[PDB]
Amino acid sequence: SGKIDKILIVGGGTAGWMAASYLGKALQGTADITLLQAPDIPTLGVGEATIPNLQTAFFDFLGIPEDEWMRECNASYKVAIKFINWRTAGEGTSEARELDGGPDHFYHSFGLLKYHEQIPLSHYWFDRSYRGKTVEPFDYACYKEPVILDANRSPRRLDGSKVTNYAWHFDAHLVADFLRRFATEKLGVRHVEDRVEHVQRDANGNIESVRTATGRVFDADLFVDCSGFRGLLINKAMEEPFLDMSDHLLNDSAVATQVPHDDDANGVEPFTSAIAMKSGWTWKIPMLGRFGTGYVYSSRFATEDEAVREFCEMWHLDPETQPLNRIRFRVGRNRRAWVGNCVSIGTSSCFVEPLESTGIYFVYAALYQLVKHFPDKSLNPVLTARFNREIETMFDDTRDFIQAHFYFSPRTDTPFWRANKELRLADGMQEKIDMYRAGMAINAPASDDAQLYYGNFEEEFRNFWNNSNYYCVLAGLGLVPDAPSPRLAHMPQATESVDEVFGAVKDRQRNLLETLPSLHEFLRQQH
Amino acid sequence: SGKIDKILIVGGGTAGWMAASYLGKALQGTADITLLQAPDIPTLGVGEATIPNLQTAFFDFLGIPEDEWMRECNASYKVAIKFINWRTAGEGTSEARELDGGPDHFYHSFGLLKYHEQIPLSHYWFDRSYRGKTVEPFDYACYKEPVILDANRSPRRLDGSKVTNYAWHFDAHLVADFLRRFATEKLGVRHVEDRVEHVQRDANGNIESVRTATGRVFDADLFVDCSGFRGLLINKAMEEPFLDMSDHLLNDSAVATQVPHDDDANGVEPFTSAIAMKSGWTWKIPMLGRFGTGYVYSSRFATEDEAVREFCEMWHLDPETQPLNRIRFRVGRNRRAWVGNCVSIGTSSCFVEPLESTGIYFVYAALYQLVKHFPDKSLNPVLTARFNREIETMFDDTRDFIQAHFYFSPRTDTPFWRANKELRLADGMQEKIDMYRAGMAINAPASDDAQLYYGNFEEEFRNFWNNSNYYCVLAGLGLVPDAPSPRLAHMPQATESVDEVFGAVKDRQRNLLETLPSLHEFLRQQH
Ligand SMILES: Cc1cc2nc3c(=O)[nH]c(=O)nc-3n(C[C@H](O)[C@H](O)[C@H](O)COP(=O)(O)OP(=O)(O)OC[C@H]3O[C@@H](n4cnc5c(N)ncnc54)[C@H](O)[C@@H]3O)c2cc1C
Ligand SMILES: Nc1ncnc2c1ncn2[C@@H]1O[C@H](CO)[C@@H](O)[C@H]1O
Ligand SMILES: N[C@@H](Cc1c[nH]c2ccccc12)C(=O)O
Ligand SMILES: N[C@@H](Cc1c[nH]c2ccccc12)C(=O)O
Ligand SMILES: [Cl-]
Repeated sequence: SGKIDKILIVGGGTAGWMAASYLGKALQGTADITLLQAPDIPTLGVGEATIPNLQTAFFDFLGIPEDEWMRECNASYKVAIKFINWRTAGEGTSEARELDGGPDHFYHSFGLLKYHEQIPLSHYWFDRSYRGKTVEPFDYACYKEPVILDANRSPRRLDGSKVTNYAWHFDAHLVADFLRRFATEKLGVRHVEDRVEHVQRDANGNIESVRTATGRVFDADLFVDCSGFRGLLINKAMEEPFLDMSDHLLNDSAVATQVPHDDDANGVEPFTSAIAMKSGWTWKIPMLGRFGTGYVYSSRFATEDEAVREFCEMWHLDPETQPLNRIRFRVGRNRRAWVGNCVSIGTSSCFVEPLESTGIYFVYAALYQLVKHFPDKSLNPVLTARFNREIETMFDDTRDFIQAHFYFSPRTDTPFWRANKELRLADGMQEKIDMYRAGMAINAPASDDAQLYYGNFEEEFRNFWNNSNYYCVLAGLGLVPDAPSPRLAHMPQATESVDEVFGAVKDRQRNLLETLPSLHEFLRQQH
Repeated sequence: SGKIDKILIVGGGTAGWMAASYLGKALQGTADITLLQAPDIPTLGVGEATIPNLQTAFFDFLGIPEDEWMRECNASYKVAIKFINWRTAGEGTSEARELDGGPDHFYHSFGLLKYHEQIPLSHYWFDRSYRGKTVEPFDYACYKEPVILDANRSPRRLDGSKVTNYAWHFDAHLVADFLRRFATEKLGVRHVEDRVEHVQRDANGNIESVRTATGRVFDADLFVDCSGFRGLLINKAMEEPFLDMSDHLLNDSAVATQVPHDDDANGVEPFTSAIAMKSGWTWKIPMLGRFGTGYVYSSRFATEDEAVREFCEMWHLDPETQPLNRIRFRVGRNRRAWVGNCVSIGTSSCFVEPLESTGIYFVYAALYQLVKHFPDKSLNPVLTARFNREIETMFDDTRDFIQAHFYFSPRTDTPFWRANKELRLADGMQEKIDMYRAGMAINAPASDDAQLYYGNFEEEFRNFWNNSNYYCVLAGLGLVPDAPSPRLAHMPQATESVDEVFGAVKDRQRNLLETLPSLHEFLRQQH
């Protein structure tokens, strides 16, 4: 035995520099860490969207205040994903089509639905809706956010005070750079810029060393594969199978760019947009004076050329002239994330389309779990197996949630939208849908206190997709229960007094619409 | 087909009047509830021990102040279970044998272990123990309670202020009677004294009505089976299989009585005792001026006559003339707790020996789950299946935990203690043990805040047997990890600073021991 003394991280980029920073912090002064990465053709900054626990689980762990990193990474704010045109037929367009007297949009906001008499607000909304007491959409009824986001309001007042839960939009290249500087200058991580040419394994099949193009040899007790979709160590050297999951997710490709934006004329949207297309969907990630955008599509339904044309047409770009990243993804996860002394982190481990902003989350969630299940040199098999279980659940739950965005869309207008209805939901997901249709909450949060949830990683990891999230997406798409929760007919006092809860939301919608600065005004001050 | 209009509860006792009270409260004014019970030969009050969520999940739900019910039921206080003679060979005796320089006892107390730098105190204790920095037992190192329980201290100061988490000892008959008065007088529950003679089912297999010995016919939409081990409705009428769990639990019998106690001469113990015997264990449940006591034993290893002698000799009672309850238990659970329109609640549903004070908890836990999954007359099968899943798990996790008390005892002195080592642990339990031996937390609480835990039934129910409970019992019996958590060697600042955490336990131990009144002194004032 003996403790792990030496760690080698293969791969720079976002996953590698997060691994370096997180492990550098968690093990400070008790492990020697080297990061090895090949300088290679850089890509356009197409923007990344994130979730609130980035600050609480990751940057707060490193001891880095939000102000410091967000200014270094020219970050903007995200209060929701705005799902546009998921219910209406037609071409890929940036503009919401008309549906039932209003624009075809719904929001998936941060935070938790309020409990009223032990029951989530969603259930009272649906009861009122089903019985014809309201025609208001779920999101406008139950959340203060949709009204303020429509007006492009800031989540913070000019004095700094926070009025809602929020996360960040940034170019991931800037965060990687920031973290490289942090790990190397403050945590003692050694940075080697060289290309892996050969991986030597021992008779147990564990990694012994890595040899580079220059002939340099690096050994370690633990190897962290951050090599991206290649899986240099986990797939290639350790021969661990990748599990494709295109039986749940048709999308496997993207064409992506960055588009200049006049924030003075137009303001800045405090949300990511997920814009439904003919054969996939397009993201819009507003940053400072630019937005990142990418058409995520299914290569089985659109050629690369059709996707390039569709995408450029929507943003009025010239396909001959616009800088484009064309990407084919690996969709799914390794059979096992950690094998022997090789732990995969980032896209070497797993990947799903960025429909719910989970990419960066999967990196620091895995790093949290790695540290929790941290081995010594005997590599206790129970630690590895438990870590692998946490990763497979983290990923599979997300794969299911995302499939549900396509599966329950009402659209039948293209081969793509119809083909989605013909895939099967995983058993676990079918069960959640059955519960939802019976009027049950799905993974209701133990408390409705958002600070408990976003302030405690263990609490959020156990309840990652919660009832609020399922209702936003399912009810947004138009999937609703077969009938109201049977409980509510036995609670006349509760269904009466819930009216004040809805009034309270209406009050916050009105007062925040009147008092909040624009996101653009706040960003100018903040940066 | 419409809301449930009528509910018939079959069976009184504790489970039936809890069901009546809880449903009467939950559905007040929107369902007609009748409880049907035949008068039966009454038993000696042999005592019941409970857990803190009795007040917060049951009596607080009903609107009943702790002071009110406890004075009506002549209740005492419980701070822990004290396990006596589980590690040493010999006869069934009320006196602890010597082990390693002190008495053979350990405590399973209420509360949660403190987290230090994200890691439960248990892990720091074991690190120190393993490296020979301490020989102090786990319970004495990590809990303030053992010291004050050794001195029979009150959990409340004379001014009423609470210094620890605690629950109750009482004669269950007094609680059943208190609840009968409450439900009939405050909640409009109809009480009918009659004996079920016939259960009429329809062609869907649902119960239509029950006919009594007087010829009265009681119909309802939902039938609650609180008939006890007989399972009048769920087993006899609905023919639901009962799963015997004697491959995990050998104890199936008890002989029990009540002993007068002079509390002025001797004081009152603020704990349940669980006293290891040759072929089982004996409870001691202090009440006011008396204790309830019962030898739980395996009919495979002792005859009724033998258990009677061992039990009576322990307490110096005449086996020929002492009033005794001779009980054969039905150990295990139904394949399904709820079938068609018939829900089992209490021992008609499931039973395990009272080794961890779960019997009353299983009643209001299931009642909370019933209201959560409450049907209308269409009896949506998803509600029933999900309720059944929550009940299976609540029971099977308790079965597993209880089995571990016998399986990990070091005793080999009687056929009984040896035979327990020849049984298998369930897969899910073996997995927990594997994790524990690897130095992992088992079901670490999301938070170490006991108020959030005991004040939020969802939080507690999802994490019912937590890391604290596993360490009290496993480490108490002497099962410890193979090696310290490998994480800790990378945390030299945390393993240094945890000394203040152990020192604070020691300060609370000393200060509470010096300032607390006896349990008996507080009870005189309280009652
Ligand atoms: C289309 C797209 C959109 C996304 N959108 C979002 C989003 O909105 N929100 C979000 O949170 N996440 C998003 N993500 C996920 C996120 O971008 C990634 O997890 C992360 O930012 C980058 O992945 P990575 O670091 O694992 O891999 P990579 O960036 O591919 O890094 C690979 C590294 O490995 C090194 N390497 C490989 N082979 C060798 C070798 N032979 N020798 C030496 N070095 C080697 C490379 O040099 C490089 O340093 C998105 C991802 C994609 C693909
Ligand atoms: N045949 C029956 N009719 C009515 N109540 C019953 C019957 N059998 C058992 N019970 C009730 O179940 C409880 C036993 O724990 C008692 O209230 C008892 O009256
Ligand atoms: N637990 C996550 C769920 C989530 C992931 N991506 C999201 C995007 C929008 C809203 C919620 C989410 C959160 O509330 O942060
Ligand atoms: N979650 C329960 C666990 C428990 C059941 N029986 C116990 C007896 C003693 C201590 C804890 C328990 C509690 O803390 O109440
Ligand atoms: Cl993503």
